[PDB]
Amino acid sequence: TDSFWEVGNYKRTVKRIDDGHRLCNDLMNCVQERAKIEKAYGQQLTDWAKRWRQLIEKGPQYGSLERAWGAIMTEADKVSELHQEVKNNLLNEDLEKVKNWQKDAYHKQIMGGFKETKEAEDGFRKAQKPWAKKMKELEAAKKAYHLACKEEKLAMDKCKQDVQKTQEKYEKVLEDVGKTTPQYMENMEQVFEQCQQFEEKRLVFLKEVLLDIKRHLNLAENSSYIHVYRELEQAIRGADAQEDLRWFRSTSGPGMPMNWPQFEEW
Amino acid sequence: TTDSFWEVGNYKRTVKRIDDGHRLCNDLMNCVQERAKIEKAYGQQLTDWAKRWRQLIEKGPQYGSLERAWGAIMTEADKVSELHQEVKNNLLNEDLEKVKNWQKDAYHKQIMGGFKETKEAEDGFRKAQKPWAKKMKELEAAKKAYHLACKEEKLAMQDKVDKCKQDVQKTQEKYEKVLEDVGKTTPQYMENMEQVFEQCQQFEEKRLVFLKEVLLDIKRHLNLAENSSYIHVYRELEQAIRGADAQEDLRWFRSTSGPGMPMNWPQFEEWNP
Ligand SMILES: [Ca+2]
Ligand SMILES: [Ca+2]
Repeated sequence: TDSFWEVGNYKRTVKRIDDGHRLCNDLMNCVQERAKIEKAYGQQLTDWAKRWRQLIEKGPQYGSLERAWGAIMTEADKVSELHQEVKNNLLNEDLEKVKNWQKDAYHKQIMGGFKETKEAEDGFRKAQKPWAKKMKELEAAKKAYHLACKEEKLAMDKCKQDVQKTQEKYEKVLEDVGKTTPQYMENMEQVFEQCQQFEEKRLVFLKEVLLDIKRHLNLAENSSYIHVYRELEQAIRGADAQEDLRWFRSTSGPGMPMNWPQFEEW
Repeated sequence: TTDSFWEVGNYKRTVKRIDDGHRLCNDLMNCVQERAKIEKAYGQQLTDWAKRWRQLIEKGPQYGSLERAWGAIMTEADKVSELHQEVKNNLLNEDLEKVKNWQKDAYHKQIMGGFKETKEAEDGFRKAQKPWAKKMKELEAAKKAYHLACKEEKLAMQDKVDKCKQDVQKTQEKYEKVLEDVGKTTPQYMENMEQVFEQCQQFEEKRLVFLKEVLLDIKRHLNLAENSSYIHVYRELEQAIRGADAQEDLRWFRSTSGPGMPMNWPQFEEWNP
């Protein structure tokens, strides 16, 4: 009853066509939303780097340790930058890739749906029509047979002569679907198969696009990411306690020059 | 010259570095807390989006491998979020705590103001400078009185100026004497001054050595590539995607929804009842 082969149930295959277009929509929003998220994190990082760069500067921390601490603000700028690159790929490549695929792939016609949906719809309607008509008729038949046996019940007459003519109409219409069935089957097989081909393009494209996206997301492949931490670490390792102590000593402590009191005149 | 450490009072700056040290801990802790809040905001956002798209994709019409491959991206988002939630965690519960506890063992607020350790040095430096604060005011005294008798000498042009050439002798003698005494006692001043400053350097060193340790701690918590983990999540994604089979997905719709579906082709059926 639910089977493809019953009248009208080819519609699921048709519905699927409409679906693909919408599914391009869904994916495009998916990416945009993702990019928004990356954008927010890069943004919040630069704001932070900017806060702290300024607070370290203005503040009493001095020396190489001021610079080491400052370096973290340098990672936050770099990382921020990588996330903005992610956002820009997501948006400029992948979304535009999908936008383009959809545009060239579905055609709004007039009205009034996509052209690729209607072609399928018309193909199925044409493949199912003789058959659908035979199927209504075969239907009408059985009951007239289901109407001439049961009839024999009370009057049991032109009764065994009306079994013998509704039974043969029925039997003959039956014989005749038997005959139209393999064409009816060949014909469905074709529209359907043209539908698989279209859907296959879309799915093949999807798989490619997902991969594009994985790549634009994978910060941890890229050398730059691995490098910002190689570089942060060595900057901190650069800081010397003893260095800043000596610096304070000579610029602010006992190491400063003094003009020791002498004799004066005038 | 006059902003020298050696001038009276200028030991202040070494005493103030001590306080600065306390506030610098506080600055670092804010810096860290603030960083952490940012990491968690990204966590939540990813988590949110993953939840959103997991449902939209499920309730949506995409089926088969490509449903799974797509949905797999939500999975990365969850794990990346997990990772940034860990960063936040290390920042907050290890690094912010580490400094906070150090700060706690290092400075000791006194009931009525200041840190025990600031006053140590204020006192060291006062006491080391007191003898020389005197001499230095005495020297000022002599230098002044001296020029008195000296300038008093020269506004004039046995004779009249007998005293003007002698009192000079009286103070110049004293100025000269004090000047000697100063010189004679400068080394005890230096050695004492230097002694205190040395307690201060030792202190700051502790802080700086610790500061460095913590910054390194923070870097390790920040570094996502400290993580075969971070790489895993991308590997696992790519696998899930390359797993997608289009022709397999089409087969499934064929038998699920199309021609390969079962069918009771019409047969004869008797009256029965
Ligand atoms: Ca500074
Ligand atoms: Ca679905």
